[PDB]
Amino acid sequence: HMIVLFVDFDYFYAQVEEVLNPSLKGKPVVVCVFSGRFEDSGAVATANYEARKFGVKAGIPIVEAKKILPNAVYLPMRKEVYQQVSSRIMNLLREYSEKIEIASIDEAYLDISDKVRDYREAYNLGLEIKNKILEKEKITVTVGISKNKVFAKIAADMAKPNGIKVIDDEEVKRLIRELDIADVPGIGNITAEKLKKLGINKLVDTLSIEFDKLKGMIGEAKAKYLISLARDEYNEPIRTRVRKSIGRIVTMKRNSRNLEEIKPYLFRAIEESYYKLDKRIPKAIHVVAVTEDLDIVSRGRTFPHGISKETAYSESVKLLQKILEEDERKIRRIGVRFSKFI
DNA sequence: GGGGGAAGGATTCC
DNA sequence: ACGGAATCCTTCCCCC
Ligand SMILES: Nc1nc2c(ncn2[C@H]2C[C@H](O)[C@@H](COP(=O)(O)OP(=O)(O)OP(=O)(O)O)O2)c(=O)[nH]1
Ligand SMILES: [Mg+2]
Ligand SMILES: [Mg+2]
Ligand SMILES: [Mg+2]
Ligand SMILES: [Mg+2]
Repeated sequence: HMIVLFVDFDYFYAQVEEVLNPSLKGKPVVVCVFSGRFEDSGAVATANYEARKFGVKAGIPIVEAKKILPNAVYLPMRKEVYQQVSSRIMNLLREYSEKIEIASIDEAYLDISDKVRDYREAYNLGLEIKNKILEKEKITVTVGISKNKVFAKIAADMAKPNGIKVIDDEEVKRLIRELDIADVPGIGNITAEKLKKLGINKLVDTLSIEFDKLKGMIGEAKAKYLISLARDEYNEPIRTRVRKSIGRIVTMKRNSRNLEEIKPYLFRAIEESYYKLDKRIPKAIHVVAVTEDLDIVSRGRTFPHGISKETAYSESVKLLQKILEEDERKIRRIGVRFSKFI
């Protein structure tokens, strides 16, 4: 039918930092995104397992991590460095399959269907792949294998860290009845909560609800998706994803509604967005703002032609004025998003 | 009635 | 309480 091998690097940023300076190995390490409002304002991109053990993890405020692990090593996120180490590892996986889908900066799916036969062999390719990457980049990863992407992913979540796991057809059927619906990719709190209200705490539970009811509660897309899995029929193909948006949105020292105060961060945001666009030309631009109450508002425009930096500079100000004009709150984080490339 | 698109937002964490 | 980016949903539009 189809065999899928999913790969997710371990505590990726923190692991790259250790590779670049092995002396860190053994110590708790926290990679941070310092927002700049004060001393250690900002959040944790991620931490290695040593630190993750005391609750220090992605999303919590640096200050909170500091309280728990005052003597851990705190490093600023250096996405560029990790990005290259990522590309290299992606180039290796290509040697095992042309059918490759690079999900994120740290996980990719490979269709090894017409490359291996039966799971025992798939599992072997898994080990080679792990030992390979460990050899070249000295980066440990986890591998998950199953009949479709989703389950492949879940097998890896189950196998982390530095593991490898196969979820065969018999287990897929068991998991469908056992797996907690919220442990299914694409199911966050918002959706999980709504799901409980229909008494659907497991994948299988969805097979006993009028589709119309589901659709109405969580949307057609999410419902078809879920019923599909439950039905042991989910089978999305593994295709390379193509970049559709490029943008950057920074945090200001202090909240504001003053145009001459905000402009600079905005122009800074446009600049980085363009050096990142590289040779790509966008016809759509969106100015995004995170209000003081962490709400997210946006205004944009699509031109019948590509956008030059001059046009973006000028047009973003208008959109920014539209936002202040249309929203009473102060602005906390401001930025831009370019899309609809030519 | 409904195709086709653009805009603002919701939800996910891929 | 950081932040990059995809997918999907609702509403509004113009029009045949
Ligand atoms: N800046 C930032 N980075 C994040 C955030 N969440 C995750 N990341 C980064 C850090 C990870 O190295 C990279 C991959 O994330 P994963 O969720 O797959 O976990 P990671 O590999 O970090 O640890 P793992 O051993 O898989 O549990 O994504 C976030 O909220 N902000
Ligand atoms: Mg990972
Ligand atoms: Mg990942
Ligand atoms: Mg979940
Ligand atoms: Mg994660």
